[PDB]
Amino acid sequence: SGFRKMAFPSGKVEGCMVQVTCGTTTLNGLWLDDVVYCPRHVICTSEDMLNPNYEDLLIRKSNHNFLVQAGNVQLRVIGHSMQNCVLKLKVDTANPKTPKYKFVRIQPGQTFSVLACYNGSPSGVYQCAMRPNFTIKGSFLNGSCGSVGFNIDYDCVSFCYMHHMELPTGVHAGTDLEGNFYGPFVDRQTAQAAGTDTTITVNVLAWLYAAVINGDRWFLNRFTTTLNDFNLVAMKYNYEPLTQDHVDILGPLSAQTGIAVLDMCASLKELLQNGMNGRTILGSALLEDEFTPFDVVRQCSGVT
Amino acid sequence: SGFRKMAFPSGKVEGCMVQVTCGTTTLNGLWLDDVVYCPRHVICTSEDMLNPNYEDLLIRKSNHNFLVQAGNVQLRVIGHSMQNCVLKLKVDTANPKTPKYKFVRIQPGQTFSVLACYNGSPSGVYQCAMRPNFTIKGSFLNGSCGSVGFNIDYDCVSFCYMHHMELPTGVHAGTDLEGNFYGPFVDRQTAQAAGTDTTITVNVLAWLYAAVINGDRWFLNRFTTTLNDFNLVAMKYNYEPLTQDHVDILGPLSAQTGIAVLDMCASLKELLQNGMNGRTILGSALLEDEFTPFDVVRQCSGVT
Ligand SMILES: CN(Cc1cccc(Cl)c1)C(=O)Cn1nnc2ccccc21
Ligand SMILES: CN(Cc1cccc(Cl)c1)C(=O)Cn1nnc2ccccc21
Repeated sequence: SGFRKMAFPSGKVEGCMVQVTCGTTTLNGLWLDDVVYCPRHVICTSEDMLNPNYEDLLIRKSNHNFLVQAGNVQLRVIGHSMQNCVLKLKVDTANPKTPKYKFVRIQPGQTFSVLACYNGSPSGVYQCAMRPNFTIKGSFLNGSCGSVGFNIDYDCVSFCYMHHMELPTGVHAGTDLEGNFYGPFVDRQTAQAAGTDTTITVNVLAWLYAAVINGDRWFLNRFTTTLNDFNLVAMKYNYEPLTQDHVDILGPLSAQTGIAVLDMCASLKELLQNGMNGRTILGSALLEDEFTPFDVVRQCSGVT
Repeated sequence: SGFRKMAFPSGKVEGCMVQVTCGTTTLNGLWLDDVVYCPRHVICTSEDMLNPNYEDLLIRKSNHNFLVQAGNVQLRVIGHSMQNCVLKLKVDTANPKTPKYKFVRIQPGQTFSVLACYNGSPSGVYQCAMRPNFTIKGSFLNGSCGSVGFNIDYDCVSFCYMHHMELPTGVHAGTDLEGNFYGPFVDRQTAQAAGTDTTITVNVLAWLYAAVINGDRWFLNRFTTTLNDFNLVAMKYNYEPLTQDHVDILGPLSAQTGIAVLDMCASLKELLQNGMNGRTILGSALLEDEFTPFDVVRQCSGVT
């Protein structure tokens, strides 16, 4: 027992990290097979930042201007192309450490691990959620661009995120591995509105089930609710409206604990209306929304 | 910016994990050079659990009874020995993936990453602190024994923990890599008192400095305190007494923010006496003590 904000083991992704330098800028790249993927803003300089013309900036660059180094070994670049906001640098050597992998676009509310890197070297790994407004609340410093987010399903790494930017508000924005931003963001150094965010209701309910499994039960009550009534409370407290699809995804946890989903909703309703009264749930004094129902079952069953 | 409970990249440790089976029991082992380390309770059966006679149980075992498998490859055991609560199985092949490593005994209040494993396969990685009472609040299920805790200093893995037991209270106990338990615990299925725990004051102060660095400043006040006065408050709230050695370790963070350590102590004193007033610090509604001053600087500087 016990419940922690667990990240996937990062080894398979560490083997893919490289450093990419173009001119004066250095960031991280992801080397899979014979292609290195990195943020296209590696081609920008300090003046280019407010509104770069990426097509023009890339036309001034040749294969030999992209310096790619895998630890201490230099990679030979034999092609380059921009796809949305990523650059794809074709190299003459397939990464011998390429794991089985997929590129996936994750949905808002889903979770993933981030391997924060600097100069192609891994610094740390943490788990987070893609917010409903398509930002992530990560831990990134200058030089972390090109660090990736991923999930692992047995031996397959599904890459879902590449880091590109820290908005002036201190929240993070990035793209899928085809270079499409999550959310309305653009790769320019400008203030950009991130929409209104909400709390991921289905994840808070999953985490209350994790709490019951792991012995924290004080919040269980004698009440029940309906989806309609619960959604009036979710509206008031800026929580995502709960749907039958969310109730269905919570089925396994409901069966494992014997607590009907709407009864757990009534516990969540009372916690939203009354707060925690200075008590904690799984070591937290707030309602946690960064664990999906799949994460809770995975952590509570021991999946490798 | 941003601050997360970051674990070290786990790749170097994933390469060392193996499965060890003796009789009916399977747990994890750590393969470094030509030795596999694992908890000695791999030799116990269901009857042996209340008070195993480990010397007698091990005398019934031969090298060929220890089944060690590295992924899918079987290791040949050419020697076995018990050192405190660990078994050391000498194998005929040095692990080709052995990183540069050390065995260290960590101090209470220090932090480390855990790579949770089942059947020799990594499941997830998380960061935690060794509590002042020598327990850890981890996330472990049956089969996780032999999972290890570690820190990484550039290319060197310092292994500090091997998991052995979940106490009836749901907290975790284990040993250094020489098999010495942290705390008063013994490897038997009995209720065992874990001492009175305290909150790691120097880590809470380090985390308040991380909060100021990362923009959360609301808790800063117009006050100062002394070590003596602060320690009366620490006593009341079950916090570790602060010493000049702790103030010295906080020197770098104090210099980076320009906030004198005793002024930060006055902010911590007001938070202890008044609570958070329904506000948060770095996404937490409680005072966090699982980040050391070294962790905060490492995360805020980008060390790889
Ligand atoms: C370089 N820019 C802005 C930007 C992004 C895209 C294109 C352009 Cl042309 C300019 C960043 O925001 C890089 N960044 N990403 N995470 C960070 C964390 C802390 C400090 C900086 C960080
Ligand atoms: C087998 N024992 C008890 C024990 C420990 C040492 C020696 C003996 Cl003889 C018996 C455990 O506590 C193993 N364990 N460790 N973490 C766990 C998490 C959840 C469930 C079980 C877990």
